[PDB]
Amino acid sequence: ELILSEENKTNIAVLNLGTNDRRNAVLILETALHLVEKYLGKIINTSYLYETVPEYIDVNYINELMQNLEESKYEENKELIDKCEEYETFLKNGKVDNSILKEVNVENYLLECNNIIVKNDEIMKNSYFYNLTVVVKTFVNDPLSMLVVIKYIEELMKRIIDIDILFFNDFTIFMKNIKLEKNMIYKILSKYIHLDPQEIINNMVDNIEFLSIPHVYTTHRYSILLCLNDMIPEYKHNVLNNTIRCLYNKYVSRMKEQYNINIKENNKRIYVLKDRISYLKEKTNIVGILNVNYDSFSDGGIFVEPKRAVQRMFEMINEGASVIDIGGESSAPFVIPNPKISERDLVVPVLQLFQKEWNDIKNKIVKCDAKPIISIDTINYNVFKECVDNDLVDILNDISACTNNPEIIKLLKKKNKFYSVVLMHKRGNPHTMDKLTNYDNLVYDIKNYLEQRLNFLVLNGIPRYRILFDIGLGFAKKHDQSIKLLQNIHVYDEYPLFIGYSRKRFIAHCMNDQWMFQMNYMRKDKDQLLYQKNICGGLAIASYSYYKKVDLIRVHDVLETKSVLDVLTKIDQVKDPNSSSVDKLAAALE
Amino acid sequence: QELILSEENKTNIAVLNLGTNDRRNAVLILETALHLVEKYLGKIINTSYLYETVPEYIDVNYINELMQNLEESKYEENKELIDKCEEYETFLKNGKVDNSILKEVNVENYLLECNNIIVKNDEIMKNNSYFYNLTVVVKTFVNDPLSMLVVIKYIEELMKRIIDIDILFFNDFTIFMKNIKLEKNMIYKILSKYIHLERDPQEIINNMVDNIEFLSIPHVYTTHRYSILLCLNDMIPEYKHNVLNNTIRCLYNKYVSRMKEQYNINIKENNKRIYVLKDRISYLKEKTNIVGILNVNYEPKRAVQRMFEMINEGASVIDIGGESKISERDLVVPVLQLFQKEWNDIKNKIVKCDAKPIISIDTINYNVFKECVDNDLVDILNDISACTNNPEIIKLLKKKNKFYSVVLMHKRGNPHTMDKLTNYDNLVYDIKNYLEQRLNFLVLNGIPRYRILFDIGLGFAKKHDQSIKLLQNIHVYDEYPLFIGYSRKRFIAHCMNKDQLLYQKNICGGLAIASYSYYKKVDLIRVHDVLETKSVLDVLTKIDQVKD
Ligand SMILES: Nc1ncnc2c1ncn2[C@@H]1O[C@H](COP(=O)(O)OP(=O)(O)OP(=O)(O)O)[C@@H](O)[C@H]1O
Ligand SMILES: Nc1ncnc2c1ncn2[C@@H]1O[C@H](COP(=O)(O)O)[C@@H](O)[C@H]1O
Ligand SMILES: [Ca+2]
Ligand SMILES: [Mg+2]
Ligand SMILES: [Mg+2]
Repeated sequence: ELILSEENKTNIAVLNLGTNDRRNAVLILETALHLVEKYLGKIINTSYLYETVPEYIDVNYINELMQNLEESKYEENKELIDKCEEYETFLKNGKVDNSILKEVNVENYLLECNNIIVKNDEIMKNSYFYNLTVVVKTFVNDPLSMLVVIKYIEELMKRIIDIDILFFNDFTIFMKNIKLEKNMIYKILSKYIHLDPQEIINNMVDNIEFLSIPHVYTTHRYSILLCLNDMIPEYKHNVLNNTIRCLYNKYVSRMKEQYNINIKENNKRIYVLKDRISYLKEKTNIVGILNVNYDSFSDGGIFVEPKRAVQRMFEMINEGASVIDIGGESSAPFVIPNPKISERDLVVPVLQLFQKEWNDIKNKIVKCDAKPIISIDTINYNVFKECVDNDLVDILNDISACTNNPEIIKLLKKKNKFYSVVLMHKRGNPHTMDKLTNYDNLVYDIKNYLEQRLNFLVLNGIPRYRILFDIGLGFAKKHDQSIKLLQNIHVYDEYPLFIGYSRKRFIAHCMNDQWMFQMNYMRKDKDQLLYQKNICGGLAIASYSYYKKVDLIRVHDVLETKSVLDVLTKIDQVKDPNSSSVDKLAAALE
Repeated sequence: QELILSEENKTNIAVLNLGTNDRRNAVLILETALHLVEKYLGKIINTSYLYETVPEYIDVNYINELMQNLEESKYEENKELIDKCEEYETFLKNGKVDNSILKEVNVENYLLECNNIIVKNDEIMKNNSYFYNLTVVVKTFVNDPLSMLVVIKYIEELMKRIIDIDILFFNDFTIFMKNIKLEKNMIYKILSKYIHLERDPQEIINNMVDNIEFLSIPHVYTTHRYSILLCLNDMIPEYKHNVLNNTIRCLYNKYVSRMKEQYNINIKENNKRIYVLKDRISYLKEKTNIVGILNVNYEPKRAVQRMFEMINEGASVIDIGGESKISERDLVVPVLQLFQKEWNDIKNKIVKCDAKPIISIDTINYNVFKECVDNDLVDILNDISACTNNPEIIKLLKKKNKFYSVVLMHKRGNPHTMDKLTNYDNLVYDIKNYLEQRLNFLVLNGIPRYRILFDIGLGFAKKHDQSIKLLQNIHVYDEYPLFIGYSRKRFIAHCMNKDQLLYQKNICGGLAIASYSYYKKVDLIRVHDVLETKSVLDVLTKIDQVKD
């Protein structure tokens, strides 16, 4: 057929990825993402991950499968891109080539989809879901060939994974009765892959019964609209009454007006720090600060002490940190800048020792749940690479928001493995930043900036749910501006949020004059009071952060922060949510 | 004489309004008014909160010298505690009392003559700042409202825009006398029935002749000014006089929603509830004050150093206790004496008079408080038994001129039985009702409602989850001046998942409760760690402050 014509083509597909395994959602779904990157094209958009309920309310397999992967007949191009013309035109939505497969008209499509909806409704009369959408700049020719490959991808992994096609360019397709020859399937597969591997094919004939573009359930299932609203809010297919955002909002409002259900509440947005699910805005996590320079040189010393540094790492884990943020800068520890020690030499030994010391005192199989996520405050591609290659780190914390070296973004993807990234807003360096303070609209300039970085990383296949925002308190902000940023923190209610107020100069600015600091050298009695005040002022920001549902706070003082967060969590922990009005009523009757 | 100066002594119920213009001395003006009322009219058996009021559309050393040279009342003062007042119960019902000696009018005529006063005064105000308001119930020995108005006007002249006292009610009576002309010597004769006359009495009696033109019971504006209804709602919400549509509460509620419906303004916004710690106005729910804990155990000199440290670290109030073998007296009195010496020795800055902390004494011992009060050493009684241990202590909350404030805390048992007395049918409301009952008892005994502070007593006869539950439900006190002490208590540790470690976690858990208290607008918090608490409160205050 025209299906097999070897003239190279660039198509835009939109996929849905589903699983119901809570514990392994991330590994399952990220495995599927990578086989889609490998066997289909380039991932150029992702939604958040979502824990979904229906609208009314086995692992070692994978790790071994990655070695025995059949090669693609197309080479995957890791190169960074700034835009993508085909995607820009898919959104317009401008003139593309005619569909290879036969297209149905709007009316017939709708009727065919409605049939499937009512027929499946009757069957269900005779669960937690984990959902994610993706956009693929695809080299595959047509929706059906893609479905054949999708089916193969599924079978390589096998209800553990369900991959659907939601859109494929601007086409409207309904194909009724699909009889596929095991030899026609092979020719499609061999068109894209360097090919028992026959039982796989035999399973597929039964599987592809029909084909629907857009997918049947596209506007009917909230979870799909929910995902598509992150990626392509303004998009309008010929088959839909309105744009994706407009459809999504109507669903939310109608569910509210007609059934008195808040559909948002049952359908949770997820971010991923490492390998497990985190529910957006459901926990304030403590990130422990380990500054190697401060640990070593601030008392007057001239040598790095990796042991002392690793002692502090364990002290933080015990004090209640979930994440450790480790950083160094290239510094000259003598009077003359004559000899100096590199960032690599500051951070990698400490990371190496921590990893060694972890694998020892872990003697029981049980103490591995207690393993902190590891974040590295670096803008250096080489530092990050050695960390990632020797499995020393989980998260890139990039205070330039990946603008120092955008190639650092390539190191956030391996094959199977994805790493998470913090992007922070700043201007200049520590020497210049205090003067770089003019903003046309402080709150929204920083937000738009961070949003643009996200769009860039998302365009290059960094999964949306792995990107965290940091407003960079104290970095090119006057003290009143750091305060204004906190005042307007709600502006990040849709996003994973990572902040760092700890011990910054704007805290002292909140005090009018009208032991929590462990001393490195002897400061005066008057300076000790000021440090107490600052760490306490910080604990006030922890409280504020707690109530504002900030996802991650970066602190020097873990024990103190944890104490605060434990007490606020307890106060919020209520057994019976209406017992307040029930007890009140009982008193009124008494 | 005419049965107006009838020799028979009766007991009537009067409801008064007390108003002033001056914010700075409001408390003093009004409490001087209060004391003269206790002196000259009968017994105060109820009071409203103090209120800051904006009208419906959109120096003081004289007083201190006045209080020395007051004519004695011919009627007697009785400080014994009462449990009930039948005359007052009769007024509330409203059951049968003696016939009004003053000619009454019917509902129809009263309403006409009121509207008439309204329209004539609406016209002069159309031909043309802040008010401080308080109401009281007096069980009076004065025979009739006109006599009462005569004595009221004497009080007003003694104090002389400064003070304005009105009769809101006087039993069940309805009275509208249109043209009052009173002889100079009839005024003397009324005043002489109630007050042992002979300073400069002849000339003030001249002033009063001009002053009484008419008499309206109920007062013309009773139902027509928000500030009057606001006050009365505190005291007598279920009261229904013959001349009113419904009860005071209903009349209050209907005035509130009417301002919302017809004008889109929350009337509550510019009409603020006040409580008083020492001598100044505090706006309810507008500041979380820090109370520094001074626990005395053994040196006076070191303790007084700790006090000065706390003042500088930002404590508004110091709360001193010895009672948690030298006596409680011997622990706390010398410290408080030394403090007051040391404070007076630094008169090197004459302008620090409002830099002085309010002093609170944690005691249930009458003898200790008696010595504190006699020697002007304290401002506030912090009674952890809510004055149930020795209710005679309530007598010490009034000197002639002066009123003292009081914290009423809830507990059960003593420090050794406490932990076992933990059963409650309805924890949050049991404690609330208990504190309301205690408040009702002091208010009945003439303690200003606005000087009474509530403490849920965290950790006293509460399991840890109960202490938490009390915090979770702190909103229950949104109407009340609230004082809480969580600091270093055992339940803080209950929230968490080498020995200076637990000490740290406790202080920091305390700082979490400081944050919560701030957002829940708790009026006073009792802490060991003043600097730390102040740092939290300053930061949270900055974040809340939007300036343009
Ligand atoms: N129940 C009452 N209490 C006090 N004064 C009254 C009463 N009924 C009538 N009056 C008269 O109202 C007149 C005005 O009194 P004044 O201006 O001193 O205070 P007021 O107007 O009663 O106070 P407010 O402005 O709060 O109503 C006086 O001549 C007084 O005799
Ligand atoms: N756009 C589409 N994407 C994925 N599957 C589809 C689509 N249109 C039709 N199908 C069919 O839907 C059926 C049910 O799929 P599943 O629910 O994954 O078992 C299969 O027979 C698919 O061939
Ligand atoms: Ca009296
Ligand atoms: Mg499917
Ligand atoms: Mg008056």
